[PDB]
Order: sequence, then structure tokens, then C-alpha cells
Amino acid sequence: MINAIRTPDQRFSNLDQYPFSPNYLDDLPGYPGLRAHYLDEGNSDAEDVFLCLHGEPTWSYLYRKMIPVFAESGARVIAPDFFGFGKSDKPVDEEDYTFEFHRNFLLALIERLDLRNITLVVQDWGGFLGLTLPMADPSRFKRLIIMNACLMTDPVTQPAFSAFVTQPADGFTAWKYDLVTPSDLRLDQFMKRWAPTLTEAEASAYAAPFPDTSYQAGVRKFPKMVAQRDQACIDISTEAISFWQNDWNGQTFMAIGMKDKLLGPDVMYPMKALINGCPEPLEIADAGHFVQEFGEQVAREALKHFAETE
Ligand SMILES: [Cl-]
Repeated sequence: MINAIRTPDQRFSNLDQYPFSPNYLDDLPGYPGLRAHYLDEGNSDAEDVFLCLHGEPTWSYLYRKMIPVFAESGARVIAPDFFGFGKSDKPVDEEDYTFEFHRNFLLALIERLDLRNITLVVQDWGGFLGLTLPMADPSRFKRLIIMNACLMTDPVTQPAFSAFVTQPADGFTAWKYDLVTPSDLRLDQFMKRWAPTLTEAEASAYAAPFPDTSYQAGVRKFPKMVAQRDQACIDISTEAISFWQNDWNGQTFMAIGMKDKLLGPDVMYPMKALINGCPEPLEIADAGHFVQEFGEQVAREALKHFAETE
């Protein structure tokens, strides 16, 4: 019904530091015939669930350094790949991908797996989407680990969440240009540019899911949605602000990648004030946008912060 394609299994043969077994679902209500991949690590019967959401133009591979730390603590860790990324199916038309398409997949996943006691771990798109989830079923959410992310609200309600789109020129402007313009988009080269500490191997794992451009429609659409926010996105992200500010009673841990030209400190400080009870952020000086690349440390420090309240 939704025309999609699937990456050949052989593209993931040679992955570096990703020994996690695949789990798939192809029976989600609203996504017929589409197969979603997700990792499910640690004790399946654990009380605590770490729901790890990735963003553009990545996949669960991004949390590979945090997963073992959260698992080792006794938690179950869920790390789904959005349709159009990783090992999940990829709709071939850019028009199929919208903010609700991705947000409703997550609410479906969460219901399907019956996830409870959720510690939400987000960044980038994982956070644009993920921060609008708790208000849909607040009983399932208990903690939040937030890295460089904000809400896709309208320019007037929160100028900080809109200003980065236009400036600086080597910020989101550069990001979007690198992603939606080339007719020969090489993810490994893009990642090496935006996360300069990746090895060749790690960079290659980020291109793994896309053999050619026909597999990249979701990758092309995400940056356009940051630039052109539809009405549902705006209304939903605007209502989320109220949730975080007045309804949220959980534990929060915030980590900022200080070299991020996109969602760095001028975006993170304002998010921190809207999140009720958000403590002082852990600023990682050498980290850029992809804070997970410096994940072991964020994982360790947040568990340490959350233990100190149990
Ligand atoms: Cl983006």
C-alpha cells in the first residue's frame, strides 16, 4: 500500500561494534506490510525500559556505546530504527514521511510492546518527536535523558527553536544543504564531516542502510520538515511545551554537546527552563551534534544522577 523498499541484509554483515540481534515487527496498526527493526537489549523482564530515539540521518547504531551501559545497569533497552533508516523498511516517496507518520509509529511501537517505566533518551529528531510522546500517555514515562534537541514549535512562541534554521550559515543551513542537494549523497562522508571523531569503520556503518539514492527518501525529508513545519507539528509541539513545564514530574538529566552549531547552548538553556525540575546540564566540551558519539560518559553520568534518587 505504502510503496517501500528494504535494504539487503548483506549491507550489515561487516558492522563495527554492533553485535545486537535484530527484532522486527511488520504488524503495526497503521503501517501495513512495513517491517520496523528495533534492538531489545538487557533483561526483558526489567522494571526500567530505556527507549533510545535516534535522529537524522542516523539509526540505532548511534546508541551503540550507551546500550551496554544501560543494559549492565539492569535495564531493558529499546532502540528502534524509524521507517526510512537503519534496518527498517523505507518508503520510497518523500511525501509519505510527515511528522505524524513518524510520531504515530512510536506510539504504536510503545503500545505493541507494552512499554512501561520509560526513561526517554533523545536527541535531534529523536527529541523533536520523542518529547511529544509523554503527553499522550503520561503514566508510562518516568525519566528523561535529553541531548541536543528541542521542540518544533512556531517561531513566535519560542524564537530560540526557530532561529538556528537561518543562522549561522555553517549551521543548519549547511546541514540541510549537504543532505537535500547532492544527487549522490554519501552518508559516510557527511558523518565524517559532522562527527569528526568517527573512524572510517564507524562512518561506513552510517552509509550501510543506503545502497543508492532510491533508499534515501526519509533522509531527504527530515531537514525539509525542520524548515517547513506543518500545522499538526506546530500544534502538537506547542502543547508539549505545556506538558514539560506544568505536568512533568519525572527525573531529568540533560547533556549538551558544546561544539554543536545546530542545537547547542542557545537552544539547550531555553529547553532547560521549560522542563520542570531539569537540573544543571552536563556540558561536554568536545562533543558536537552527535552527543552519543561521546555516549558511554553520558550513560554513566545519567545513571549515576538517577541512582542518587531511588
Ligand atoms: Cl534535520
